[PDB]
Amino acid sequence: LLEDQMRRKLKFFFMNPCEKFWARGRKPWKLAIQILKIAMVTIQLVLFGLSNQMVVAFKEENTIAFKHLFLKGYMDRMDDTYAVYTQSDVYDQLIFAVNQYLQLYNVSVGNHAYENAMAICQHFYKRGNIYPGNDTFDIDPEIETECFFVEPKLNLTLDFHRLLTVELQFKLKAINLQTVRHQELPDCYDFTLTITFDNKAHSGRIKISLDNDISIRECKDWHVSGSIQKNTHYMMIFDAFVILTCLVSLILCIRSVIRGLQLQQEFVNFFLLHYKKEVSVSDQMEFVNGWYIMIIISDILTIIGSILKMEIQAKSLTSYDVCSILLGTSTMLVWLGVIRYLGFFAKYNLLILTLQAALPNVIRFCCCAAMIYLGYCFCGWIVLGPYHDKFRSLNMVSECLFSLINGDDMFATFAKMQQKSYLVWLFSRIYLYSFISLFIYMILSLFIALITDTYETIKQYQQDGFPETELRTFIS
Amino acid sequence: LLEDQMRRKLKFFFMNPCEKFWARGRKPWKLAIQILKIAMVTIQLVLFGLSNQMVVAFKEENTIAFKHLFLKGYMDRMDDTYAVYTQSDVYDQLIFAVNQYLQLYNVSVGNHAYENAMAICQHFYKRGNIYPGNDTFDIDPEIETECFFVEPKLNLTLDFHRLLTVELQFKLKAINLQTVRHQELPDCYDFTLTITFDNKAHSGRIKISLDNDISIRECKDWHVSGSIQKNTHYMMIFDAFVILTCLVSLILCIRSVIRGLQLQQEFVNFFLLHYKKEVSVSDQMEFVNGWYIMIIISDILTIIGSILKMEIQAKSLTSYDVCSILLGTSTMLVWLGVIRYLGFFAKYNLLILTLQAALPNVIRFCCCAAMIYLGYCFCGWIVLGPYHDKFRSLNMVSECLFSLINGDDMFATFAKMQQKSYLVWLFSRIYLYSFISLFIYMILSLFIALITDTYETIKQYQQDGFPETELRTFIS
Amino acid sequence: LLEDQMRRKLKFFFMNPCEKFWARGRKPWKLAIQILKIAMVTIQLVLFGLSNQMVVAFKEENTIAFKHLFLKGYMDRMDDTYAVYTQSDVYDQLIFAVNQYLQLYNVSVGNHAYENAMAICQHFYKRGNIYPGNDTFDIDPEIETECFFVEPKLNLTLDFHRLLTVELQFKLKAINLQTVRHQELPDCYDFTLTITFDNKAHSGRIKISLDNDISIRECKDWHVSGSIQKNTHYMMIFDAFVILTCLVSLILCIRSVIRGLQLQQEFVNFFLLHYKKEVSVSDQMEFVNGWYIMIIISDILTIIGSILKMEIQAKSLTSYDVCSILLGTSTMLVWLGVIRYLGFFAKYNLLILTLQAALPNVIRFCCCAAMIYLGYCFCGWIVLGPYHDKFRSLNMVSECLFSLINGDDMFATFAKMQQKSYLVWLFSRIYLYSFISLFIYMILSLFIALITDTYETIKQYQQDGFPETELRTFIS
Amino acid sequence: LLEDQMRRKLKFFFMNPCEKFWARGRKPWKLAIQILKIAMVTIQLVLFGLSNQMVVAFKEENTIAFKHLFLKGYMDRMDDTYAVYTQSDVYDQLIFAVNQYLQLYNVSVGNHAYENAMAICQHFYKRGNIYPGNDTFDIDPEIETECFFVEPKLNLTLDFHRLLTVELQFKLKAINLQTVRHQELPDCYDFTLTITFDNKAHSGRIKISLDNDISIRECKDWHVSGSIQKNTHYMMIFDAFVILTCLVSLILCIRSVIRGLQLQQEFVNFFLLHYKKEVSVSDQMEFVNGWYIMIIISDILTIIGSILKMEIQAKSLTSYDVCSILLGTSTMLVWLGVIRYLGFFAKYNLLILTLQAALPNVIRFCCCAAMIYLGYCFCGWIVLGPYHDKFRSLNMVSECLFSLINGDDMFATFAKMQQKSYLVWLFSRIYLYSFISLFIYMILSLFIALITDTYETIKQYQQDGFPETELRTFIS
Ligand SMILES: *[C@@H]1O[C@H](CO)[C@@H](O)[C@H](O)[C@H]1NC(C)=O
Ligand SMILES: *[C@@H]1O[C@H](CO)[C@@H](O)[C@H](O)[C@H]1NC(C)=O
Ligand SMILES: *[C@@H]1O[C@H](CO)[C@@H](O)[C@H](O)[C@H]1NC(C)=O
Ligand SMILES: *[C@@H]1O[C@H](CO)[C@@H](O)[C@H](O)[C@H]1NC(C)=O
Ligand SMILES: *[C@@H]1O[C@H](CO)[C@@H](O)[C@H](O)[C@H]1NC(C)=O
Ligand SMILES: *[C@@H]1O[C@H](CO)[C@@H](O)[C@H](O)[C@H]1NC(C)=O
Ligand SMILES: *[C@@H]1O[C@H](CO)[C@@H](O)[C@H](O)[C@H]1NC(C)=O
Ligand SMILES: *[C@@H]1O[C@H](CO)[C@@H](O)[C@H](O)[C@H]1NC(C)=O
Repeated sequence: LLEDQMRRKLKFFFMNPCEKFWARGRKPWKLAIQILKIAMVTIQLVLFGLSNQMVVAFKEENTIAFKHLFLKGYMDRMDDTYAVYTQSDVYDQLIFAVNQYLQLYNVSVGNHAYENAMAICQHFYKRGNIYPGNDTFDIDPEIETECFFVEPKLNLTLDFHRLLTVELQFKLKAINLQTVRHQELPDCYDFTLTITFDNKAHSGRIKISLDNDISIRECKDWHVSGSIQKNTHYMMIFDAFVILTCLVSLILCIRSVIRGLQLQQEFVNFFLLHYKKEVSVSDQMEFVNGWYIMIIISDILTIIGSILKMEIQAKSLTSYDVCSILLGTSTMLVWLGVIRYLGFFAKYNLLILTLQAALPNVIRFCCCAAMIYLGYCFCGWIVLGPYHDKFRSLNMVSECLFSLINGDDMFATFAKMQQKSYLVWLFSRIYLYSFISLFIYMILSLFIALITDTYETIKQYQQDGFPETELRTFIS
Repeated sequence: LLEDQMRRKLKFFFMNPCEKFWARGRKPWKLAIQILKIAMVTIQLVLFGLSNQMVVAFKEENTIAFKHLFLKGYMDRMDDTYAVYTQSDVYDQLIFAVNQYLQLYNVSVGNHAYENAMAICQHFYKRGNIYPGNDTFDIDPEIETECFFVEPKLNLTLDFHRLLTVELQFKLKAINLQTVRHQELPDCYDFTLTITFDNKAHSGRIKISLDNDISIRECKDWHVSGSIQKNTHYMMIFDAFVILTCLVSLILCIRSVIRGLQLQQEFVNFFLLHYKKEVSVSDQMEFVNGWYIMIIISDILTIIGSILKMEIQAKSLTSYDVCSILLGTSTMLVWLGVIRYLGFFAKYNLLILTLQAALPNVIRFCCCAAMIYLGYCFCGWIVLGPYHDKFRSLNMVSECLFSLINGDDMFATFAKMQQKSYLVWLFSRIYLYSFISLFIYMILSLFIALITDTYETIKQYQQDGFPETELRTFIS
Repeated sequence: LLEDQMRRKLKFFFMNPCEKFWARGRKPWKLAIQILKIAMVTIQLVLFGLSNQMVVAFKEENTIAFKHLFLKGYMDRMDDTYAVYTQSDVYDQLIFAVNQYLQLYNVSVGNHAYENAMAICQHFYKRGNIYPGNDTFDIDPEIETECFFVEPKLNLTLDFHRLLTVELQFKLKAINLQTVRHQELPDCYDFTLTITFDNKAHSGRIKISLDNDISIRECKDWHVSGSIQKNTHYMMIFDAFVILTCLVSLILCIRSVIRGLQLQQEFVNFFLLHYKKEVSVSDQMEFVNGWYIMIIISDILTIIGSILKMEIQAKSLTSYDVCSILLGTSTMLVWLGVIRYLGFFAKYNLLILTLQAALPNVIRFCCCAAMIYLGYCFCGWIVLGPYHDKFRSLNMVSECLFSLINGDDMFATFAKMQQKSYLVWLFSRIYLYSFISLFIYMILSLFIALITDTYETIKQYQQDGFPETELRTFIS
Repeated sequence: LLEDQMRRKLKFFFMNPCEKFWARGRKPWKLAIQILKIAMVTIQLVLFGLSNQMVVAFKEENTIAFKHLFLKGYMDRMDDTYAVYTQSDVYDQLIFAVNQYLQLYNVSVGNHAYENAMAICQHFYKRGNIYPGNDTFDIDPEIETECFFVEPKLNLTLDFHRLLTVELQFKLKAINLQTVRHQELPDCYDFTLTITFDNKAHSGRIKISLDNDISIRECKDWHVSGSIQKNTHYMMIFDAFVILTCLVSLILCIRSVIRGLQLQQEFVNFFLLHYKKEVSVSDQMEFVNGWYIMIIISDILTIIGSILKMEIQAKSLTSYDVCSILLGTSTMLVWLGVIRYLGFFAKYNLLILTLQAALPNVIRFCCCAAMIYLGYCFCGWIVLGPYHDKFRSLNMVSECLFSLINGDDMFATFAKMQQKSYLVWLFSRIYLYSFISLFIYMILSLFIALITDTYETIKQYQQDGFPETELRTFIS
């Protein structure tokens, strides 16, 4: 009958292993292109990560060597957050830094060379008038930058209370030999340096640092072993081929989505002429694969990630952030997607059967426990903020109470109180003993017991059929 | 009948979602004022926390800049607990500190200025006579403070064995620009400084520190951008409106408490004329809402917290401790109170059904395990106190054995023993191996198994009715 | 009958709450003396701990002040394990230390004074002959100490390869004011100092340290506030009273032990004339209380602990180690013993019902898992000993694998490898990934599941009687 | 019948306690040689570990003393990874190191003496031409080492951009007295030193270190206490005896393997003539003991380990790595093997019954969760690599996410972000909050619930027989 026709095509709509569906009758390979996609996407991501990692290593080493070249009294391994608290000391610092830049060729071991320029920016208030003795001040809140230019020993005067910030900016060129000679990547390193003196807090605490922005290019004229060389970028082609595969498994699985859609309304509309039932929810959910949706999303993300890696390599800005985040989140979703093809073996379906059956319940529970958490987190923030080093911004408080839910860095917290206000110090102890002894044992063990319970129920589903659907009664 | 009348009003006394009670017949909004309360109380607490946080940031920066201005050989990032062990060194220190205060205008970068005064307090024993060679001493235990006053290089003599303490006290005024210009808060900073030399232990170990007390005020005459300004405090009004809302949800829920009270004796006294049973416990407990009690408590605490924030802002002492603790504990209870309105959805009641059904049992268990804990904690204190850095005061021992219950900072503990007394060193290892291997696995896993078990029982309550009460038999 | 007579006295042999036994007919108080014992023993232990703690605090402060007085280039907070690697440096060190001792009165802030003496011990080999160039050495392994005595600048010659060790020994007297004036404790502090130079390893690494031995006495002639004083030790009397109470609850509970014994053979021998069964095990176990045994043991330990605290206070050696360990382990057992009297309430018996029913099974399991642990611990020791900072002695390896069972200091371990030998470095990672991923999840979760299971079974015992004993069938 | 004959010999093939098999009729001892093996193998491994440990202690002390003798400005306890950033500083360093080697006899405390030689290796590029100003470079990538030899103050010129590395190599002989005099081990210590200056990264960051290779020998002419001595190595004989025992328990258990094999085909082939069933899997698995296999493997490994310890001691290279790994993994397997003889008691079989019944399921589960883990680990690597100190190489990322699964070093991770790129900084927080809150609670609690469940099933196996095998139906 009509019934048996439509249900008969349906029976092989749903054959879960594509091995099992093809087992009916022969179809040319699709799944092979998805395995190819995995191998591609991850080979791209690895080949990317290694290169980027070498460039980062070089920027790290160089910015360290700079920290010791241009910061007076940087301890020859490392010091950090170094600040100068007397105005004679700020003057001595400035004089030193500039004198190092001008004497850089005698001083430095590195191949650092100038570009063919030291910009001294001084940002002070338009009309600064401050008299803490009178307990009165008068200001116009503009910023006027009186600048300098130094060429490869000056005179300067800085009225300090007027002074908002200072800066030193000089370009330096470095050539990286190992990376260029061994492999083909751009090996010219332009370095912009900014030595900034934050007076913004106006605490009398002059804060110094050294910022490094590294813009890559290629050496125009380049000779290896007496010959000449030009870097051939094959990864340029490789990105392309990965966009191709990813596009194909975009399309094929889009058709796999919409075909099933039209079979879903085909099914439900069929169902009225005969049995006249609905399940607008159950078997619309059923036909949507939901793993195909993931393949499509990680596909889109891999396309845009690859394109951005391609422009970012060609035009060669090398900021890399928004490209890395995409091309990473994609491979995360792809490798996640491999679980289905583990599942075709059928000895592993439990993690994504119960992880899907656990979520509808946990989400409810999680919400209700999140109310407690917030109400806890605020009070921790304010009451503990003046004193405890960890509770300062609201977020850090979130990483404390999340660290402590998981029982990590505990005794640190009890011992980092300042003890200065006995009342508050004691409060913190009621706070932490409370939170730990509630949100670990009670709430956590309730949550974990919830998931394990769900695992029991899905276990005996795996043992005795499943919840019976009109579909799976009707396909059988 | 009479029965059906009283029970009939009762049926809608208990309609749990106020949505569900109003579902009967229309009532004007109350619950809306409770949601308004939440939004208020937390907006107050956040707007408070941010301001207080900025004031703390400024005090931190400044007291650091002071630590480096007035303490000889403070390493230009930080050193801590710095102490001077030769009397020549104490003299050099004092001379330095005073000389910095008098030269402060040449030295400092900050806008620190004097107030229109250096108080040198020297606290020595009345009749000090000490002769450790004779193994004999004679003292009269009074304290006589021979003081100084310095005005913007002295002669001083300190007999050291007589000397109990020393101090230097000088006011310094600092103006904070960023906070005043960007937002309206008091921006005058009075600083009292106390440089204290503890000889109290008389170990030959002279301990130094720098204490900072910051009293806020407002700049009398103040001009921004060529104009004049006066800070308008709207948060003054905001505190008021929050006291109002909080008072209203105090009153309305008090009536909600007592109304149910008179219905509880109305119910139980009714019950004698007919069925002649009691449940003096069960359904007196039932009528008291217990969530209304919380709303009332967090309400009181929010009232007093707000008033204290208001006086503390107006009169402007700015100690802030007892205000912060209240206004925090309140918002903690309020956000906790949100769980009920999550519960009206009815997919979340499990956490506060089982968290209430778990407490009567756990409390018993907890008590019995607390006996073990104390008996463990004392022996740890004394036997381990001379040697292990962590076990010193009794409390710290409490935070060790609580840290170790939760398995945090373990190898630290085994490695911090002093090994000097082999017998005791070995004892500590029997101690810790024992405690960990008992109080984690055995007692903890028993406790967690208790709560999870309770969760099972309340789960199948959620599945099949509840324990049957004469009330809920009688309302049905 | 005879049966009913003996069983009739037995029925009140076993009345578990002594409240419940006295409920029969009146008996004078015993249990009151046990509560008195608890209050005593712990008040003794606390009053002890505080005093000892103050003496430790003073020794700590003083030995620090010494470390900075007599060790050249001790950084004015702390340095640790400081060693001198050139012979010119050792000479300069020695000269400095001695010069400080002789100039101590100008130098020190403290009240340290000599006793009415600097002993320079030099331990060198009898016949030292060493020639690492010839790859040949000749020695006679004796120790001959050529000593000195210095009186308040020398000439010295040390042949270094012959030199085994050096030492400086000088007594210094310190008077502690706060403790004597505020409370009555001995306040004379004799200090023996030993500055030792370990050359024993003969690595060219000369290791220095400062050892402190503090012998207490009382100031002979002592005047407070113009009057005279002698410290009255009431704690001397207090120790006595505690020995008394402890002795009484020794005796009374010994009789409680042997009475039940003679009722146990009385019972079992009775049982042959009639029913002719044995339970040589079950109801010999039953009559022995097992809590009385604890009271007796903690009693003995409290007696000896108190006596040793009394001699150690009177004769006043003040080593304190073997006294502290006893008097601590006792109070640990006593406070543990309080659980029974919590149990008389009868809402708490579960922890010591199931903790006793869990032990016979766990002990078996524990043994079998200990085999795995040892076999793991050895291989960790040897294979990882040359490289990983943590695995060195066998014991430390035991505290690593115990730290890691409990999941504490993990990333530290993976990051502390030396990476020098790639093969071994990789081995350590198979080692740790293996051990963690076996001995946590598998073995630990098996153990914890064992205890929780036992808790289930004892729960439904608490619900439906118990295992039925011929006794408890026969007393009923 | 034939059936009863073969099954009758079989009944005592399988008697699990060899005590229980011998209980039939007397057999001479085998198991005694296995207990002897355990005692041997571990006594060898301990006696080895101690010796090796003393040699390591001496190398550690000496290489430290060297770090302070030859590295300018090594802080007299320790500094680490010390690097020199100006070419004047590199020159001063070199001059210092060499001057220390030549003056070593005045300088050092140790008995270090030369061997009867300072090799200065300088590795520079063949044709170095570098011009970072032109953004052009030309190189021929060879390495040409222009060397020196110094004999107990030079002139040197190093063109720095050409310079790849530098080195200083000098032998030093040290005699260790304590080890030779107290026990018989080789006590001559040859030290090769390499002071290496890595310029390889060409960051301007010249990295220095001190490498130590220690080759042991024996002192040719050696006299103790006026007499003469030659070290008698009895451990040479001891290794032999252990190889013997290990070989015997190799052979005997090989026969125990193959005998059971021929009884397995004897059994299955027998089974066709009568009942005609197979179980090619079940009872081929059954006859293979699987514990004998372990004894054989740990036996092989102990043989090769012992032989390598013997050659490595005689020829005396003392690299020790591949010997230690073997001789360790063996004793790990042996002590593991002890569990069976614990099992003969029969109160402990549960751990290796359920640990074997848990593995077939977990392995499936573990695989599927490993897919998630990898896909997570890559994205963590790349997206977090530029910034987070922990995520750098892929492996370290593996030890982060394994550290965090187990909840160790958490707050460290949230606080080690660089915050420089707000987008990425926020990403890391979605990353970590996600991973922790999925891979701990959900996946971990699922895994642990799996093992505990398996423990339940094997528990009630222990209670009611086992899965019934035609064998154990047929032997009965
Ligand atoms: C380095 O200093 C010398 C003088 O000491 C000078 O002759 C030389 O030009 C300086 N280096 C450079 C690159 O100018
Ligand atoms: C107050 O302001 C006036 C400028 O009108 C200035 O001359 C005077 O010095 C100020 N007072 C102090 C204490 O600095
Ligand atoms: C700073 O020192 C100079 C002398 O070097 C003196 O003239 C000046 O008055 C000092 N500063 C102040 C604020 O007095
Ligand atoms: C003992 O006290 C007397 C004062 O009566 C003093 O002169 C003498 O120096 C003291 N002894 C010592 C050793 O200081
Ligand atoms: C301290 O040194 C001075 C000389 O500078 C000397 O007169 C005095 O006696 C010394 N102190 C003591 C206690 O001898
Ligand atoms: C070897 O020993 C002799 C003493 O007999 C000594 O003179 C000679 O210097 C030694 N050799 C070396 C290299 O020190
Ligand atoms: C140590 O230096 C002195 C000169 O101060 C010299 O005579 C002696 O020979 C040096 N040591 C050695 C072992 O040469
Ligand atoms: C470019 O290279 C030439 C060598 O042909 C050299 O003379 C010139 O100085 C280089 N330019 C710079 C800026 O160093």
